[PDB]
Amino acid sequence: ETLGEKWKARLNQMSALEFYSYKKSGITEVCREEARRALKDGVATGGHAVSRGSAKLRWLVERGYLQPYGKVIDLGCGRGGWSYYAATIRKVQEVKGYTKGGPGHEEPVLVQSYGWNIVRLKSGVDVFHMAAEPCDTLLCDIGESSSSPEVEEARTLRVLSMVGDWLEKRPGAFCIKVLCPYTSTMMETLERLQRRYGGGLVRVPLSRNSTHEMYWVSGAKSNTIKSVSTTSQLLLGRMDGPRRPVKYEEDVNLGSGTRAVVSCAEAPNMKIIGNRIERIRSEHAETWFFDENHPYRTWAYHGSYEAPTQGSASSLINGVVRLLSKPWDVVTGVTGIAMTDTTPYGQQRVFKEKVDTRVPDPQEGTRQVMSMVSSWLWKELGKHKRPRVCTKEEFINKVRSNAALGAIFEEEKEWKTAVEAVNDPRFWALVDKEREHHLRGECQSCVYNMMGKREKKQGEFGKAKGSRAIWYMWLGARFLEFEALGFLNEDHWMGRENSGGGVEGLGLQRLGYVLEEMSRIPGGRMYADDTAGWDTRISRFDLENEALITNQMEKGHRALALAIIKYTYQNKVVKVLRPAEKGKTVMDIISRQDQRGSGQVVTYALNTFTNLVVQLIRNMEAEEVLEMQDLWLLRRSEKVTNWLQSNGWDRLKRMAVSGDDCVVKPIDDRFAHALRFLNDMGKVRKDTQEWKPSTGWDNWEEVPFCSHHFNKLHLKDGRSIVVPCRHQDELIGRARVSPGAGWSIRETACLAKSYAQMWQLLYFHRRDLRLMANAICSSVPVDWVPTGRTTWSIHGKGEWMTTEDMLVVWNRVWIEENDHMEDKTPVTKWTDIPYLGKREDLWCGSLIGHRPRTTWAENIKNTVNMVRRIIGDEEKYMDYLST
Ligand SMILES: Nc1ncnc2c1ncn2[C@@H]1O[C@H](CSCC[C@H](N)C(=O)O)[C@@H](O)[C@H]1O
Ligand SMILES: [Zn+2]
Ligand SMILES: [Zn+2]
Repeated sequence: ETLGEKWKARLNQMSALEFYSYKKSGITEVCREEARRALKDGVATGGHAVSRGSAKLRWLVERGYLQPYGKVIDLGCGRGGWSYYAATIRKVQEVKGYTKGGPGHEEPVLVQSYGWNIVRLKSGVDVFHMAAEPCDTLLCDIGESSSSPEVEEARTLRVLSMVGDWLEKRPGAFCIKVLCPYTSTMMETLERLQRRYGGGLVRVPLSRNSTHEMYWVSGAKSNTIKSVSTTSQLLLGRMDGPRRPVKYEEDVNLGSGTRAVVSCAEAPNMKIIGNRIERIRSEHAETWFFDENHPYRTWAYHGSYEAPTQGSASSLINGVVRLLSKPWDVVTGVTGIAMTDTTPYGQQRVFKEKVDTRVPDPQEGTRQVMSMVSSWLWKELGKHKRPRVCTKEEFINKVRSNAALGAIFEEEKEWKTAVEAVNDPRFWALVDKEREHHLRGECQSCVYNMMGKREKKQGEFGKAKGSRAIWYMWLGARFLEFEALGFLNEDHWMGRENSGGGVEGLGLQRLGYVLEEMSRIPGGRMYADDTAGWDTRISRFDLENEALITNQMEKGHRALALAIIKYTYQNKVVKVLRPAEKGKTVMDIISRQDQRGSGQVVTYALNTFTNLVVQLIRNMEAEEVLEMQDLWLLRRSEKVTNWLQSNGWDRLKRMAVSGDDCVVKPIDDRFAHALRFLNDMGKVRKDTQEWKPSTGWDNWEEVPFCSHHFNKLHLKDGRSIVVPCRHQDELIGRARVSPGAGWSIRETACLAKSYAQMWQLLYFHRRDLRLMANAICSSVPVDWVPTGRTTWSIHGKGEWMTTEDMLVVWNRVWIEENDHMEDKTPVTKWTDIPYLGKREDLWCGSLIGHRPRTTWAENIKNTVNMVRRIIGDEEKYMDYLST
């Protein structure tokens, strides 16, 4: 009927050679060879266009049909070349990109093109079910070419029926793909929408001649039929006669590096940290400079200089575990697990979103409630115990050789390992120097080093996930910390003994008993909700409440303590890695006055403390003691301590608090919706709607705490034991990974054994974990020593790191030292110990009953013998498998 529809009919009529002739005939294209090589490798610093679309947006804006600015939203970012070109534009200030990804379709690619620091991308989003947000510039490249116009219409109509919802929130500029603009209903609807919102339709000559695709843009204005018939006419004419010459152009070069951004950070207290700053400058005045392109909004930028790049993302596999776990090759939750990206790139692309936040400054009423609760808790904790100056002797008592230097200055660059330094009086001479400066009120050396952590974590986009930041200080400063405050860890101030709610020291064996005991106490449901990125949410006021313990010290101890707190905690100076433009890599120095780092000596202590403060506050709001205006200012202060000294311990012993994570059993269900003080402090609940009621639980076995939910089991004779559990796939994945680069197969086998005896010790109740662990200890020589680290949890002491037999260690930890089990009879054989319930083992990730696990289970000894052969025969193996 129409000039377009006939062209489509003809296009379908054709054959393959005519297809080829027409498709490329006489359009413009870009030199994409450079780019496709850079994509083959993934050279982020090249600064090349990740897709074709970057040119399409370039043409649209440089010709002047689009006026992009401010907050930009890319719908269907795909690779993200639209977003990546957006980043470059002078007036843009934030780029959000949404797409689907998953099986078959494109996932977002990550590069270091100019302004990448404002690019937040996400996948797994069927934007139809996503709500609208107020963008300044709206982009949508969502089309889906097909043969029949029947579908082109329907799909473009679905697209528009979606994007209207967004458009009615008045974007300053917009560009949306319109696949099918050539039919009756389409011309109609496009005319109506052009009337009701403006804009105009433009055809890009870069696009292939095989579709009628057009773009709907803000800056232009034109009648629909007129442009549609221009495109239809030219498309038709191009068909017959000569195959007209293609036009070559060069692809846009995006540049590289970061972009200048809103600097809304708090100004620094120059005389606390100035000594450290100007020391660093005096050291590196060779190449010292101030980069104008900084991606940091909340940190005070103090300068940068050239440095060498650190870490990598490469991830090695432990063939022992893998070849023993062939049937798990299909599950994504296992194969997708890999290393964390600890390059400056991978550090920063987590930093800029997770770490670069500034918390809502809580109101004076919540401020006063926090200081009150913290004062009461400092009183009640320091009743039995009292502080003390910790000694050099105890420091070297604790120390072992595998800790980190923190090599910052020249004077500290002598040693290589800890046990070497600790026995050299030069070290302690410098410690005494920094101490006698601290007592005078000047900080010279206590400076933070920072890099991303090496973790085994889920892969995102089918790629290495970004590394969360870890920052710690040089060892001497850690000694100052320890002598001042380390007594909190040493004397077990957070132990359940003294505290009641804390569990400082208790291993993963015992904690379930705490959960059951808590469950026997009557009340409402059990409520465990994880706080979103705890460390970054800590405010000045929380730190100043944690400094109140100094009330109970003596004057020397308080002098050193407050010195270290103020010049260290409440004013922090950091050295961080950033990747510069065109390859080179640099070090930046920044400061701030809130949050806490995971490399502080009393991280666990302080976190558990203020977390207890928060849980107390939430129980006060839940049980209606805190009224709704007391956020603003405190009415009847007294009635806080009236409650605390009536029920404070009574509620406290209904808590299990471990640093970041928490578990509570309140009196009634109102705790589920007493979120307002919780929100005011800035301690939001992770990835749940900020104001929605909390998901509680009834049966205590299904409570997750420190990534584990605990289950009770009766022995085959009669006694009862409590064991920790989690999802199998996580542990099999963790085992698969090899932390070290360039490691001989020996130490990878050592790791494999470490994991094996970890499973035997802890997750024996899992059929596949016991099976595979016995297979590992069998196929691995029982000679060799277990080395490496398994799961970073502090509640794993390291009890499986010895060639001792695991039956005896099992008896020791689960019976002989088992304080919650009276009957001391050590059971003599493995297969007496029961597995978990079949339905629950299936639920937590087991593959029992399925044919891969059957086939692999029957051929276990063939594979194990193959492992022995590949390692090297005539080494002392042992066949643990009996059954
Ligand atoms: N409704 C939807 N929401 C998000 N992504 C979608 C989608 N429908 C398709 N996609 C995926 O997202 C991509 C959109 S096209 C990619 C173009 C990209 N914006 C660029 O700058 O070059 C497609 O490859 C498709 O696989
Ligand atoms: Zn200092
Ligand atoms: Zn379980």
